[PDB]
Amino acid sequence: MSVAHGLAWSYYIGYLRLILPELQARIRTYNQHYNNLLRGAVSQRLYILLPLDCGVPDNLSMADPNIRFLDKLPQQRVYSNSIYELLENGQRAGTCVLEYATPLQTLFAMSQYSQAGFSREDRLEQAKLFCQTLEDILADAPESQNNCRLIAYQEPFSLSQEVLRHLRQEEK
Amino acid sequence: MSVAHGLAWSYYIGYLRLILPELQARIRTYNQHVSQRLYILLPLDCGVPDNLSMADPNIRFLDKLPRVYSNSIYELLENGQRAGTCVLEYATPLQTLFAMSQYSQAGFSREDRLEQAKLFCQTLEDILADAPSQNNCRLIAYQESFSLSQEVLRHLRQE
Ligand SMILES: CCn1nc(C)cc1C(=O)Nc1nc2cc(C(N)=O)cc(OC)c2n1C/C=C/Cn1c(NC(=O)c2cc(C)nn2CC)nc2cc(C(N)=O)cc(OC)c21
Repeated sequence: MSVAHGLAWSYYIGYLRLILPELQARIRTYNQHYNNLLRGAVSQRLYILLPLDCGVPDNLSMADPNIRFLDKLPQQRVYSNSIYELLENGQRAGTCVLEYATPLQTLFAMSQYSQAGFSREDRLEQAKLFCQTLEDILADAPESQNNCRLIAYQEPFSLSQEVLRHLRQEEK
Repeated sequence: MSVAHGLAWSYYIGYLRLILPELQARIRTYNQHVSQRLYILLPLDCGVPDNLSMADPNIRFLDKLPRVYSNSIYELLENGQRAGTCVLEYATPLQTLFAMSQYSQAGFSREDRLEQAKLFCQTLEDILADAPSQNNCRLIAYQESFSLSQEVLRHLRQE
């Protein structure tokens, strides 16, 4: 329905269209001049986490102990994008720029506030339609699809393995 | 109906609920070491310019109010004299409604933009009426001779 439609368009206009054109250059700059020489290159593309239950925690490292914060990307009013290391059996298995799609926090809060007239069933339906609309916007957005990946997932699960699966899919 | 609903809720959850509880203390700190309340400009035609001072010469930037949130303090001039001073800013979700009316893929008409701008104001007013936020902010809705400085001064004198 139209709630998800407006949120996906807002997320694109007010944020993704402003950060994705220069993201590739920032990632290259970090790999060439800031990344520790004993580390693997940070993967290209912004990985956007889309929990379908709209459960967006405040700390990304507290959600999963295998997602460890590493550094902030060189800055692009201003935007702070974080680089995370994904651990598998203690070893570093991948490194990427990761963050939650914040409009799903709004969908969660709307399902909690009575005045919003928004059910928990409406939340799940609108979360899926938010992902659909955002995927359609990014499919034809100039310099945005090849610079980001949408990670949609449902929970009853390892969030670190969910991100690693998408990273290995791009490599294969 | 629902585009405006989602934007008003997003503006509250992702921004106003995080800045309005501590705004009164930041305003007091500036005065001790500018009127209370955040004045949110809501142009119903969704014409949000990038520079506030360029929109009206009688609205002059004075200083920034000390996640990082930067709010700007402005002086409102009347016949050259300083007639009021307040923390002022545009409701940025109206810039999204304007852009949606411009992008073909959004399937959003200019008529849909005016309807959704009014419903955004209505939903935001209802949220703020019962948010634990109302006494720390005021909504200035207007349709653009028109003077934006006089529009803000009218609300300041009403309080
Ligand atoms: C608007 C795009 N959007 N739409 C949906 C749906 C979700 C998002 C979204 O995810 N936005 C987003 N993510 C970011 C991540 C980073 C990063 N990685 O560091 C940096 C960012 O920009 C600084 C990010 N932004 C931009 C805005 C962030 C919050 N914010 C707002 N927000 C709104 O007005 C608004 C309008 C509607 C509708 N909903 N909201 C609430 C979000 N006004 C602010 C004013 C000031 C100030 N006074 O200086 C400071 C702010 O926050 C520091 C302000």
